[PDB]
Amino acid sequence: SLPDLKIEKLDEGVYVHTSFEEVNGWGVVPKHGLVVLVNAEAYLIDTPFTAKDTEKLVTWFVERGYKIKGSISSHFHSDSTGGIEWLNSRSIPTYASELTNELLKKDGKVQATNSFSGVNYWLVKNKIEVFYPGPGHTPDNVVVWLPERKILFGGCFIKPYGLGNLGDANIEAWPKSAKLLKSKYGKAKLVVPSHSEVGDASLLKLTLEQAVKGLNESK
Ligand SMILES: Cc1ccc(-c2cn(-c3cccc(CP(=O)(O)O)c3)nn2)cc1
Ligand SMILES: Cc1ccc(-c2cn(-c3cccc(CP(=O)(O)O)c3)nn2)cc1
Ligand SMILES: [Zn+2]
Ligand SMILES: [Zn+2]
Repeated sequence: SLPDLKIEKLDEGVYVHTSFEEVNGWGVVPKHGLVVLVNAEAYLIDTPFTAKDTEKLVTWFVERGYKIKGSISSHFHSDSTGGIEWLNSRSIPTYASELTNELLKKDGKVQATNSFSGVNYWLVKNKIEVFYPGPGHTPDNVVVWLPERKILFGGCFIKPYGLGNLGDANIEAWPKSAKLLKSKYGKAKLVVPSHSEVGDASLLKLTLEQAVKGLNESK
C-alpha cells in the first residue's frame, strides 16, 4: 500500500505536494511537485501520479478559498502529467511545452490543452516562469521559477546523487543543459527535486557533476 498525498507549506504562497506509487522492482517511490498561490488563485507545478490524488490536491486548495487557475507539467513522464486527463475533464487549464505534448501524444497519453515553446515562458508574468535548459533527464524537461521567492522546481532534472532512469535521457546534452541551468539560477534560495529533499543552489552544482559523471561512465 501507498502513503497518503502530503501537502506541506514550504514558503509564503508555496506548497510542496508529495504523492507516491508502486513501481515494479523499486517498490513505493515518492514524487514532489508544488502548488503556487497567486493572490486568490492556485497553480499546480506538476500533478500527482493519478487522477485521484490530483483531485485531492485540487480539492484541498479549493476548500481553502483558492480557485485552481492552471497546471503546468515539467516533462512528459507520468510523475508530472498523470492528472492532466482529470484536470482537462474539469476544464482546468493545463500547460506543457510543445515538446512535452508531442511525447504525450506519442505514448497515447492525454495532452495539455495549452502549450508553450522556447527557452523562457511566463505562465504568470513576474510570478511563475518556465525555463528550458536543454535536453537532460528527458528531451522536453523544463524547470519552473518563482522569482519573488527565488524557488526553482527542478523536477526529474535535479539529480544530485545519481541520474535516475536513463531510458529517455540525453546523456551527451545533460552537462550542457545542467551548466546552463546552474548559470541561470545560481541565486536560487530553494531548489526542489522530484525525488529527493529540497535543498539550496548547490543541488545545481551536484546535478551538473552527476551528468558529467554519467557521460564519463558511458565510455
Ligand atoms: C533513496 C531513493 C531511491 C530511489 C528513489 C526513486 C525511484 N523512483 C522511480 C523509479 C522508477 C520509476 C519511477 C517513476 P518516474 O520515472 O519518476 O516517472 C520512479 N523515484 N524515486 C527515491 C529515493
Ligand atoms: C541521497 C539521495 C539518494 C537518491 C536520490 C534519487 C534517486 N532518484 C531516482 C532514481 C531512479 C529513478 C528515479 C525516477 P526518474 O529518474 O525521475 O525517472 C529517481 N532520484 N534521486 C537522491 C538523493
Ligand atoms: Zn521523468
Ligand atoms: Zn521522475
